[PDB]
Amino acid sequence: EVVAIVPAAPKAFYQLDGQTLIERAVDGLLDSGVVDTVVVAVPADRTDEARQILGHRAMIVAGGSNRTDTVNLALTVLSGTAEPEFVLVHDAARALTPPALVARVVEALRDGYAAVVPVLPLSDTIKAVDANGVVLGTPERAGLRAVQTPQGFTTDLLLRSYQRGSLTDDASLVEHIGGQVQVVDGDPLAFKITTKLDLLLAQAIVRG
Amino acid sequence: GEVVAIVPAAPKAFYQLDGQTLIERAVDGLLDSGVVDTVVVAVPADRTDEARQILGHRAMIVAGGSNRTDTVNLALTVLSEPEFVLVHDAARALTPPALVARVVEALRDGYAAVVPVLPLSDTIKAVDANGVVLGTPERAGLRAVQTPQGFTTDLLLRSYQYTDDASLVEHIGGQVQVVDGDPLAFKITTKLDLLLAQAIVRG
Repeated sequence: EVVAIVPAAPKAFYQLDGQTLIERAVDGLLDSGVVDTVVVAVPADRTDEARQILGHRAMIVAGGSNRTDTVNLALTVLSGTAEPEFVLVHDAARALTPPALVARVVEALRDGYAAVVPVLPLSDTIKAVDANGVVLGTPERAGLRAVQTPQGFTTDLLLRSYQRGSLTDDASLVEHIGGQVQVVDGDPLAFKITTKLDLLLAQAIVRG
Repeated sequence: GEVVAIVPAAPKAFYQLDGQTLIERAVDGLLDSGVVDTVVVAVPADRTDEARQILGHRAMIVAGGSNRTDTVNLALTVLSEPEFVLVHDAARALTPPALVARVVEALRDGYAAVVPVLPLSDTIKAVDANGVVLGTPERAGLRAVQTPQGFTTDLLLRSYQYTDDASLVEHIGGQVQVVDGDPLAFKITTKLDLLLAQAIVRG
């Protein structure tokens, strides 16, 4: 079984052509055809708005304060008895994420990979820079990748990952507990909608 | 001390973003900054004549070369007396004039090599040849570099003794300083950029 968690962490909840971004992300998930269930994971404060809108549709769980609290809590609920085989975690602001991408992630989990991110080559030269604005070096662009969501995991791994802490990107948790994570093509359409420019692009895209 | 700008473009240059080719937009942005005195556009020899018809008094045109670095030497070679040289990517047609002023300003403040740069929307990861994540260099202050990149001519010249100019300057030992870029300065490449470009240019 496959369950996606869309954590609410305002932005995810802003409007885009008659739908909040998080509604669209959730739909992009359901329509992938490979996702059985979406939990929306929201802090207490936003449980009313989350219910009116995403009213199942999806499971709602609420809520910690941090993003990681609400993912943790959601992890707690996906539980044991009805525990799914795989769990995706998807950024609500990646509202235009293509279903194929989604399926491409699930297919890799189905193929043994316990952890999987969608990834794109970098379009700009990348430099490492210090606090005083001085270039520290220019790492090789090949070798480096930009990563998107949804990120997919065997739920056992992601549970474990999260439990470790204390002591953003979910895969970096896995990476921290020494899990190995694998890569699949992303899609520019899956950009995080963060700015007016972002929005502008999102707008132009939906009504094309 | 004069400020010159080179636009190595040797088919992005001539692509017509609703009514103006990107080369003309790139050239205007450099001009509107108010601190660029000369622009040299390098294009393939086949297109040398046509690029003149487009740009007129705005840019002296020179013929290109095989790769990029190759032409830049040539473009460079032409002049043959500026103090600062900017190199700019014509694919960044919607660069704001301010960003260029910000680059020119840093040069006048002593820094011999300046580049505009931006924080990164997505998490960057290091990935090996098999698609296995090596790690997340979140602590390295990674940055997305833009153009125009600016140098003292003297420094840019020594450097020419892979499309990122500043790399050579770091390669001869020279230190490069950063200023803030601007997302408007993005590189128009993918179909999505084209759409982004349109949305903006006609907003």
